Amino acid sequence: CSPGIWQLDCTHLEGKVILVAVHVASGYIEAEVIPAETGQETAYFLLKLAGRWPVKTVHTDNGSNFTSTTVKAACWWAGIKQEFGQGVIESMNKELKKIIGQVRDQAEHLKTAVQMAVFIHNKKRKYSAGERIVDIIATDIQ
Amino acid sequence: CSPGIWQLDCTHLEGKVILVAVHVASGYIEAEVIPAETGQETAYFLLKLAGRWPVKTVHTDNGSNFTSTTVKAACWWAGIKQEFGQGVIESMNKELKKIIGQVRDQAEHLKTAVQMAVFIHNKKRKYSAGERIVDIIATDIQ
Repeated sequence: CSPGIWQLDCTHLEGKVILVAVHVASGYIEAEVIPAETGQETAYFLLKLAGRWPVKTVHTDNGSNFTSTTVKAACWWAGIKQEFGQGVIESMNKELKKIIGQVRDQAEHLKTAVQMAVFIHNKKRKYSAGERIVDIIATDIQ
Repeated sequence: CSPGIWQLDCTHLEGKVILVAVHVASGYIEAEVIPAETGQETAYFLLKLAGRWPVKTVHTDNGSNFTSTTVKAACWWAGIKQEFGQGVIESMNKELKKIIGQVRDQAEHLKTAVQMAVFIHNKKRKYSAGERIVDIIATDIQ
């Protein structure tokens, strides 16, 4: 519920790798299709994420994905630390896969379908996650 | 000054292409290094952008970059239209190139340097652009 906590995980679909970042307090999602699970891709994603949102701590369900020199250097430079302290994260990753399946025919490539699904998830109201994160961040500014 | 207007342009550095999106009302920036200037890369970028921020209209200094079937299909699906209505956009693209030059040694690859520069630009206060965009968006929600 703290506004700087994000959850990062990878999932697999059609032989490809989808990196999914969830803003825990709001359920707002950022995702990316990457060619392979590598430290360089995780580091680049963290650096991008932290330049766009105030990323204070990152949690993950696979701690070993954060052990590479490259990843630690990105967290070091951006000032990110590892979160050492549930149902939100489960529901967001599972709803994402459902939406991807729904819009899969609308897109030539998986990566396009993934961004359509992120779009749909963040705008769908039940307020939307996208409205909740800006409200959470803007109120925290005060 | 309307909260849904973005400016998109490409610039070149070290033989590579940097796609820069500026939120006009705040000066908040999103950037990406792409391998080549193609409609597919512009479309993918727009789709990503619109899933993260409320993108209503897009302006550009090279109108021909928005003519491809691929790009129009992305704007169609995301509900984006073309803005047909100054000093902000100039200052943001020029300050970005300056910061890249400053942090260039800190990074192995240009794309890393670009994300460091985006990070620095959005956080630098003179409020920051990153604080201004969430304030602008959250107030507009009301």
